[PDB]
Amino acid sequence: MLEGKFEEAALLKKVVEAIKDCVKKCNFNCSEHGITVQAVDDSRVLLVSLLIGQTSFSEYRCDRDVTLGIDLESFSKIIKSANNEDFLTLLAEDSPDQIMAILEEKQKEKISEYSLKLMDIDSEFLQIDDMEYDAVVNMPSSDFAKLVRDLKNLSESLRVVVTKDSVKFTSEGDSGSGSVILKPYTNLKNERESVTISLDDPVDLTFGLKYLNDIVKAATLSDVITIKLADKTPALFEFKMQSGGYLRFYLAPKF
Amino acid sequence: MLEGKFEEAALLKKVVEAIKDCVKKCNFNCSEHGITVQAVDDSRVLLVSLLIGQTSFSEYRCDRDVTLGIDLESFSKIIKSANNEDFLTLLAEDSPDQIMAILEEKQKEKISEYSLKLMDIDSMEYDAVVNMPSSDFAKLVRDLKNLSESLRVVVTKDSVKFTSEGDSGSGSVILKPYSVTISLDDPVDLTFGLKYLNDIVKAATLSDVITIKLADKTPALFEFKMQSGGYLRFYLAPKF
Amino acid sequence: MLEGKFEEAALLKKVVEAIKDCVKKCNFNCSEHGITVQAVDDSRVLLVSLLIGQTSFSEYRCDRDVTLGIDLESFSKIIKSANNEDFLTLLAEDSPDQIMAILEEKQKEKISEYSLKLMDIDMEYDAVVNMPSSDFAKLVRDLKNLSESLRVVVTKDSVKFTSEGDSGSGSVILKPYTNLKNERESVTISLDDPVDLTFGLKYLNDIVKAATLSDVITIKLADKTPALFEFKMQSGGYLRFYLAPK
Repeated sequence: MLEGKFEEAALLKKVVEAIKDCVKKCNFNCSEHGITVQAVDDSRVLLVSLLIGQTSFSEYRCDRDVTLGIDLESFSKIIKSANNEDFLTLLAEDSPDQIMAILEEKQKEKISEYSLKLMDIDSEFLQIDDMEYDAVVNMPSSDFAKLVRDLKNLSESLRVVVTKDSVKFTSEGDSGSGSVILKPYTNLKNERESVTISLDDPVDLTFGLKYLNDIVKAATLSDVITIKLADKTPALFEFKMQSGGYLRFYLAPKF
Repeated sequence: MLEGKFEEAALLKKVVEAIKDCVKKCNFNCSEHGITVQAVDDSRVLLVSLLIGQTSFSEYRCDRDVTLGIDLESFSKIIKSANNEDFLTLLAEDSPDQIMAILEEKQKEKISEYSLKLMDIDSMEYDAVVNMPSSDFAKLVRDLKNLSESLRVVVTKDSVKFTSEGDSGSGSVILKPYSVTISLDDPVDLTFGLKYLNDIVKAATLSDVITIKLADKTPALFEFKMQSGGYLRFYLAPKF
Repeated sequence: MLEGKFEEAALLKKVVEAIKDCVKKCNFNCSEHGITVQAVDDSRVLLVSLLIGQTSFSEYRCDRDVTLGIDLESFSKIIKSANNEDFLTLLAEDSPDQIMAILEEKQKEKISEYSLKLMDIDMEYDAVVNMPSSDFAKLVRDLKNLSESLRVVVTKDSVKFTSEGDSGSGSVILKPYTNLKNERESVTISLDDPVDLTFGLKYLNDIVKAATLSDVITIKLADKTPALFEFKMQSGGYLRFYLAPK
């Protein structure tokens, strides 16, 4: 069974918005640990890995695992109705036919109750990869979102070059080229707006800006984006949720 | 004749915006007691009833009744030009072919004079009454429109329940007095087209409270009282 | 060659945005005087004249004149990515193939470097009105809703803008005044002759986009000659539009 109550709907609204476009449908796997999603986009290039840990809820009971196959388009029309501050409770029975979402307004006598019918993904999507990487970059999600959009105007490729001194993003098309170069630095007031680099080996990889443009919509889930790169390995783009959990994207470079 | 001065253009601006979508043209009926509008949508399903009483004006002279057939989109382009705090005067002569709108800026040396040509247009007891904030009702109408073309409304002594079902899921919004006020003789169970309700809730600009009155197989009333002294009312038939 | 550094990118951003609609491509002529642009619309009705004087730069060297033919849409994609507060440096070498724009973010170790390839590209007045550019922008937009031409009538005591269409007419009348708290919010009229000219609101709608560059618009009118719409940039320089009446 599933009974998960959020203090605030903001988190689940931001999650559904961040993935709904590159992912049309997916399985929400619920267990005592929390709720997870493993999915791939339609072109089978971009891997999405989500974890909403038990700790992100105020009340969470899932005494028996349940899988919920959910159309994210339909679920977004439901969840978008909620105020960020609303209580939000997800309910599903054992062997469920549907998911229920109940919204409760904080300082109002208003309760909204929604029910979405489930789909059978009828192919559990499995995924596991704790990995070793050549280089790891931590930088503000907002700056990385902005350079992706800005450099998409010039071409469909983003070259990424990491050394101990700097990270360099470049994009060249027929109009002209653009490079954005960041060096490690500390923001003393708010360490989350710092840039850090730790590497074994220098890295030089190219990614399709179409997919990076989808990834960076998750910038609403965390101030910080962790980028992990390896020489012939899918790069990790990680958004850690402060309440506990994460949203991750895996994207192969171009070869 | 007609000479009506408003202290502020806000009221007319809100009025024209609230109805211009549901009603593209309509007659303004000026009288010794104020300005009236009775209009029906193209579908002949929605009745719009407007009263701007003479008390809404700082100065109002209408020695003899006059009808002003106005294309609301054209009028909307003129009246949108005004600041909310502008003086606004409406002028029309006997047997008029146009309406005149004079805007005077409070804090500047700016006077604007507009003229729009007229067109010729051709002219109680309820089971339950709900009061709720217009903003809340506007929000649930929009939110549930995403699920269905129909909004079911079910009123009892202890609750009001709005439901909307479709292929992307069902949704129900439940308001309790225990936020909302409810007065009922009979319980009520009516269904309305959300396309029309979506137009009605635009009048939330005129009033923080919406009064909804329903009856078994009667047009429901959606009332927005202007605290200047008029009202904007929408009458909408249920289905079946 | 060109090396001009701005303390803030805001100026160039607003300049590029103000003209990129009326003008698709243009030459940036750089000299020790500064950077200027002279271009005319596709309709051959509107002449755009820009001057970014060297006084608007914190550092400016141009030891030799250079002409930079630039696609403004491409260039806007670049310049709009900058924050207003960013350091902005324009570079070009002698006999250039491209223009370079370097953005430095304040308070960060973040430097963006862009380069776009170049292309080859080729009075006495009766009355002067000064008024807030906001107020002129607003009346243009409001009266564009009723017709495609704006009549302008200037006397010692008033300025009158009218616009008549098949729906209806509308007129806006302004009187001179001095604003004692902020002189820039004044309306001033000084004329030899009264003036009565009509202009296309299609073009005026493009002109008023320059209201981002200055609080004040100066309008200079003469019978049967092009009217001047001037936006003086306080940092030093101007953006001018010349528009023939009908």
